[PDB]
Amino acid sequence: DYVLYKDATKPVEDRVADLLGRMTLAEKIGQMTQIERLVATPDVLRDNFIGSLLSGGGSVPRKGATAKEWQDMVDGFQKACMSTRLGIPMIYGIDAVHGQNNVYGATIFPHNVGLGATRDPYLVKRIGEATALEVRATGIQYAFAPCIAVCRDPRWGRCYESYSEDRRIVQSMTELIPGLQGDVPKDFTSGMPFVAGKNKVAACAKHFVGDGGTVDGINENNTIINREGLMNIHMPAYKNAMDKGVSTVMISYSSWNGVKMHANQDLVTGYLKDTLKFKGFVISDWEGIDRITTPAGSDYSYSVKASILAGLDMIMVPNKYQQFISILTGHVNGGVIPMSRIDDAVTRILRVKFTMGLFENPYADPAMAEQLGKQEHRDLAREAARKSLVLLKNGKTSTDAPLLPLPKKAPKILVAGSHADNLGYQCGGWTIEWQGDTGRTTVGTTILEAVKAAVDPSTVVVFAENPDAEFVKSGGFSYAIVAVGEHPYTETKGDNLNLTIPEPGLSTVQAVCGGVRCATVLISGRPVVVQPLLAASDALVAAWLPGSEGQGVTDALFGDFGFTGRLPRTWFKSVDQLPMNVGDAHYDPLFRLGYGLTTNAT
Ligand SMILES: *[C@@H]1O[C@H](CO)[C@@H](O[C@@H]2O[C@H](CO)[C@@H](O[C@@H]3O[C@H](CO[C@H]4O[C@H](CO)[C@@H](O)[C@H](O)[C@@H]4O[C@@H]4O[C@H](CO)[C@@H](O)[C@H](O)[C@H]4NC(C)=O)[C@@H](O)[C@H](O)[C@@H]3O[C@@H]3OC[C@@H](O)[C@H](O)[C@H]3O)[C@H](O)[C@H]2NC(C)=O)[C@H](O[C@@H]2O[C@@H](C)[C@@H](O)[C@@H](O)[C@@H]2O)[C@H]1NC(C)=O
Ligand SMILES: *[C@@H]1O[C@H](CO)[C@@H](O[C@@H]2O[C@H](CO)[C@@H](O[C@@H]3O[C@H](CO)[C@@H](O)[C@H](O)[C@@H]3O[C@@H]3OC[C@@H](O)[C@H](O)[C@H]3O)[C@H](O)[C@H]2NC(C)=O)[C@H](O[C@@H]2O[C@@H](C)[C@@H](O)[C@@H](O)[C@@H]2O)[C@H]1NC(C)=O
Ligand SMILES: *[C@@H]1O[C@H](CO)[C@@H](O[C@@H]2O[C@H](CO)[C@@H](O[C@@H]3O[C@H](CO)[C@@H](O)[C@H](O)[C@@H]3O)[C@H](O)[C@H]2NC(C)=O)[C@H](O)[C@H]1NC(C)=O
Ligand SMILES: OC[C@@H]1[C@@H](O)[C@H](O)[C@@H](O)c2nc(CNc3ccccc3)cn21
Repeated sequence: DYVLYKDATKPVEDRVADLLGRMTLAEKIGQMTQIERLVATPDVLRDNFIGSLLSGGGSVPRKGATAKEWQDMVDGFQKACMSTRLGIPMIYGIDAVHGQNNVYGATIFPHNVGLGATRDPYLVKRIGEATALEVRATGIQYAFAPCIAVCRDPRWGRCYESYSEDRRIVQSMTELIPGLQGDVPKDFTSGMPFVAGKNKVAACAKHFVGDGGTVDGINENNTIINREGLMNIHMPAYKNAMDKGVSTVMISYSSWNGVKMHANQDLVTGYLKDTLKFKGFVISDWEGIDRITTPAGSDYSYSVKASILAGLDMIMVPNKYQQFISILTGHVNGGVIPMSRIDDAVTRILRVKFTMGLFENPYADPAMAEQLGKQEHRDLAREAARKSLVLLKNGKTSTDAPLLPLPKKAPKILVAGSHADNLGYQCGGWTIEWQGDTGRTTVGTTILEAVKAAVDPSTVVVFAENPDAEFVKSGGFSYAIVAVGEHPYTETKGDNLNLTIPEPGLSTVQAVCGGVRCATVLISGRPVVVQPLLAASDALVAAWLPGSEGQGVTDALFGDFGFTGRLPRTWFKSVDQLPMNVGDAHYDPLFRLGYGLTTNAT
């Protein structure tokens, strides 16, 4: 017989309907199952008809693996999936959230908070375009990005993953989506999924909804706000995402007024699917369904029932697939979950797969391997890092000479601080490892390396990680650049009620700035207690988490370009003010949202 779903010339909806009508319950539930590469084998993928795989943070084939190694791994998994009766290709997902960040040698872009500081949606679109290429360089077809959380309290460990506390800025930055996926056609229906083809990736608007609204910024906690507030702060960017054809949406671990997002039928089905007319697939977060219950995982049968009935389509299991499949099959066999619900979930998963061309190009393109870490992409990351920088102070007092820009020619200069020569620190979380890491973890340029690359050949550059006051005072330095701040963190590990930088940080700044005029570069995922740093410093720059391209920092420090970044968040006076956002009745910032000093290029 002619087999319609295998015919590339046929309309997506026709191909979807034709395939679905041929599938067994096992094949259907298989599609709904996403597993870690760590538990995947060819036999597992074939025998369970698995629909998707992912790499969680740090889930890599080998340390330092090449783009070709990634492609071969993904293709090996694909070969097993394509060998099933129906030959439905799997989709492979990864957190490419500031470049293809799990991958050695991948360009690492500034994290979202810094991108918000640029107020440049086209820049962010271009980052999406570069990121898609580097993801496809590794054979991967699906990025879990953008995070369109609106972080309302910087005590949250994921505040750096939010473009802004201002939903309007977050909405503007949804341009990442057509960068990753390609621009939607003129004739496009909001809520339909879209991916242009094999050189683009499926995107994921996350985490639905109100992940940035939790009490005290406690990660995965309760967002207590009325529907009006939910709809005017936390929801708007999802509509923009719909308009731009985002292929998938990931559900939040958080709760809204005490109801777990992973169990919320009203919002997932009633709003996202039925009101926004989202036609892509809805994916859980990692063990998200497990965490519906307290303790987590204490009634997995309930978890499966609650999440599938709420309207989730694909479950990021990610390990215990046999149990997931067994429980879901049982619920269907028992009449507890209707076939219509399974058919809806599979319709959505297949729609995204057919739409993106997965059935036509299930395997990697070896010619794309060379896209990884391309200099053109690094030049883009360098531009972004520079544009993200916010100048908070430039001259110890209002009558002082402006410190920045600094001269490239001077007899001797000092570069200092825990963050001056630490690539892992300047990248932050979601870089090589889930939580990020310390030291030379990938290919890049540290602040020290950037300084050495920028200055006149006659200028002697001295590095001291934590020099004492006497070393600085007696050193014969013209000026110092001192870089300090937060260590890398991700999710709950980043939750922080005090928001003061680790030591030595302030002590180093005080020692250096006490001995010579100094420019302090603050590396952080968020505003942190800054008055003491300000007091010691002649100039201070909030550099956020600028990524692999340290020359973005020096491009502004030495005046090749002027400072243009503006705060995308309120800078508080103290943590006891929190939460405190622009528009609040009590608004007493140290620096308001939108604050930023400027310089002109030399
Ligand atoms: C304000 O709140 C902050 C968050 O709540 C808090 O930071 C946390 O402090 C706790 C200690 O109570 C840390 O937990 C421990 O971490 C130890 C190792 O920590 C190092 O390595 C990790 C990465 O693995 C980094 O994230 C850390 O920053 C730290 O880095 C090291 O820091 C040194 C000092 O600056 C550097 O010289 C060094 O180079 C650097 N090394 C690296 C690799 O970067 C573990 O050994 C412990 O076992 C413990 O881990 C916890 O164990 C309990 C378990 O439940 C947790 O899951 C597990 O995390 C925690 O890492 C840290 N969180 C951060 C930084 O994100 C502030 O504490 C201050 O700063 C820290 C760095 C310490 O110096 C504290 O003494 C100090 O008080 C809070 N500040 C205030 C004012 O109270
Ligand atoms: C010395 O520095 C100052 C301060 O940075 C320069 O003036 C700024 O120039 C920017 C670029 O032209 C102006 O930004 C633009 O603003 C308009 C109107 O709002 C807007 O339509 C543009 O899109 C752009 O806004 C940016 O868009 C991209 C975003 O990423 C970014 O956040 C937005 O700012 C900016 O308003 C202006 N600031 C002020 C206070 O005047 C100045 O540049 C010189 O003057 C400006 C007015 C312009 O004629 C430039 O061509 C000119 O060089 C600079 N001086 C020199 C000589 O370099
Ligand atoms: C928002 O965060 C708070 C604070 O973490 C959460 O409350 C906490 O809930 C946990 C269980 O999820 C409690 O810990 C447990 O305690 C029992 C002993 O009674 C122990 O057997 C378990 O091993 C576990 O340690 C904890 O007591 C509780 N903390 C507080 C301060 O109430 C809350 O559930 C979160 N809300 C949401 C919606 O996620
Ligand atoms: O890495 C996959 C997802 C990621 O896309 C989400 O943005 C993020 O919320 C996320 N967190 C985890 C891991 N969470 C976890 C849960 C229970 C135990 C250990 C880790 C996985 N993921």
